[PDB]
Amino acid sequence: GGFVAPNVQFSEAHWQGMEALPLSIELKRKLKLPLDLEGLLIDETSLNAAVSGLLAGDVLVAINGRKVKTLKKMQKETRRVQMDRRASLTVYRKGRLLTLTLSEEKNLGLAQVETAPMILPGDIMPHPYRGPCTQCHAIGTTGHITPDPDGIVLPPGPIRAGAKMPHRDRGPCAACHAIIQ
Amino acid sequence: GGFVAPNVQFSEAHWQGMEALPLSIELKRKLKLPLDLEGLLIDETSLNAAVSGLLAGDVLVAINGRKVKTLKKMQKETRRVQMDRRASLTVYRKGRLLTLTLSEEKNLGLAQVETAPMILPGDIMPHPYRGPCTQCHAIGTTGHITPDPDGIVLPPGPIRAGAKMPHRDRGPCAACHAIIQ
Ligand code: HEC
Ligand code: HEC
Ligand code: HEC
Ligand code: HEC
Repeated sequence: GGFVAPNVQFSEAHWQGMEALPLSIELKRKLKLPLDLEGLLIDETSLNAAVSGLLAGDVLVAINGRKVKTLKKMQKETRRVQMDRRASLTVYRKGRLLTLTLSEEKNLGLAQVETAPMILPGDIMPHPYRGPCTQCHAIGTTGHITPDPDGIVLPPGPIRAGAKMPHRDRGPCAACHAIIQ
Repeated sequence: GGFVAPNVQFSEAHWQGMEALPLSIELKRKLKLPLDLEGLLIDETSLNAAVSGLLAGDVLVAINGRKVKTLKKMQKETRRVQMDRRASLTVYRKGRLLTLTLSEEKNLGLAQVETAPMILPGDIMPHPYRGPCTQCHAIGTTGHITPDPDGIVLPPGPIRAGAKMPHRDRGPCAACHAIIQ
C-alpha cells in the first residue's frame, strides 16, 4: 500500500506558466552555475511567465525583493501577493541579476506545489543518489495512472474500402486497418 | 526563433497537488472511459489533493457543483473560490460519481495552468496525431533547458586513497575516480 513518511518535501511549484525547482548542488554542477547561488531553477516557462521575459534556465532569486531560496518560501511570497495583478521578479541569468515584471489581468494567484511522483518499492532511481527515497517520494501503487497513458497503443480503426488516406504512406491498408467493404 | 500562433491552448492545471488535463477522445479511448464523459483527467495527485481521496485516473466533473469541462473553466472556478480553505469535488471513478472535500489550512488558491512544452521545428511527435503542432506548441529553442539536465552526466569526484565507499561495489575505484594519494 501507500507509505508516506512524516516529511515528503516539495519538488516543484507552478506559477503563472513558470515551473520552479529547488536549485540543488547537483543542478548547480549540471548547469555550471555558481555553487553558492541561492534561489529556484526555472526549468520551464510559458504564458505570462514567458511574456515577462523569464526563460528556462533562469534562477529565481526574489519576488518583490523578498529572497526566495526554497519552494516553501516562494509559495509564501506568492500567497502574500496572490491577489495582485503584477509582481517583480529578480532573476540570475548568465551572471547578471535582472528584474522582470510578471503580470496577469485578473490576479497572479498562489503558486501551486507538488512532490516528486509516487514510486513502486522496486522502481529504479533515474537520477544520481540524493538520500533515502522516502525523504522525497511516497511509496505505493496509486500516485499516478499506470499503465502510463503515454504508452498505451490505440488500434487504427476499421476503414471503408477506398477511404482517403489522411496520413503519409505506411503500407497496405489491411496491414493495419480492418477494411469495411 | 520563438513562434507562438494566436491560440496556444492550455495542457495542464496544477491545483493543491492535483494535475488536471483535458479529457480528450484519445485519452477516453486509452483509458476505456465512457466516450461522452466530460471533465478533466487527474493524472497525478499528492499533498492536499491526495488527502481528499482524489486519485490518479479520476475524472474531475465539478468543483462546488459547477461543472468543469475545460481547463479554462476549471481555472475560473478555482479563481472564484481561491480564498476559501475548502471546496467540493465531484469525481467520476469506475462508474460512480463521488464527492470529495479538498482543503488547505491557509487558502486553496488559483489553479496554475501551462501549455504543452515548446518544440523544435524538427521534433518528433511522441503522441498520436492531434492536429497542426502550432495549435498546442510554441516553436523555438528556449521554452525549457537543453541539454535536458536529466541527461547531463556528472563526473564522480577525485577521492582520497582509502576513502570509505558509500555506494555498492562498482569496480576498481580508479576506473571512475581520480585517486588523491
Ligand atoms: C492504405 C493507403 C491506408 C488507408 C487508406 C489508411 N491507412 Fe491508416 N492509420 C494508422 C494509424 C496509427 C492511424 C491513427 C491516426 C494517426 O495518429 O496517424 C491511422 C488512421 C487512418 C484513418 C483515420 C482514422 C479515423 O477514423 O479517423 C484513415 C481514413 C486511414 N488511416 C486510412 C496506421 C496505418 C498503418 C500502420 C503501419 C497502415 C499501413 C495504414 N494506416 C494504411 C492506411
Ligand atoms: C572503489 C571501491 C571505489 C571507492 C572507494 C569509491 N568509488 Fe565511487 N562514485 C561513483 C559515482 C557515479 C558516484 C556519485 C554518487 C552516486 O550517485 O552514486 C560515486 C561517489 C563516490 C564517493 C562520494 C563522492 C563525494 O564526494 O561525495 C566516494 C567516497 C566514492 N565514490 C568512492 C562511481 C564509481 C564507479 C563507476 C563504475 C566506480 C568503479 C567507483 N565509483 C568505485 C569507488
Ligand atoms: C529528493 C531529494 C529525492 C530523493 C532522496 C530521491 N528522489 Fe527520486 N526523484 C526526485 C525528483 C525531484 C524526481 C523528478 C525528476 C527529477 O530528477 O527532477 C525524481 C524522480 C524519480 C523517479 C521517476 C518517477 C516518475 O517519473 O514517475 C523514480 C523511479 C525515482 N525518483 C526513484 C528514487 C529512488 C529509488 C530513490 C532512493 C534510493 C529516490 N528516487 C530518491 C527526488 C528524489
Ligand atoms: C494538442 C491538441 C497537441 C497538438 C496538436 C500537438 N501536440 Fe505535441 N504534445 C501535446 C501535449 C499535451 C504533450 C505533452 C505530453 C502528452 O502527450 O500529454 C505533447 C508533447 C509533445 C512533445 C514532447 C515535448 C516535451 O516533452 O518536451 C513533442 C516533441 C511534441 N508534442 C511534438 C508535436 C508535433 C511535431 C506535433 C504536430 C505534427 C504536435 N506535437 C501536435 C499536445 C499537442
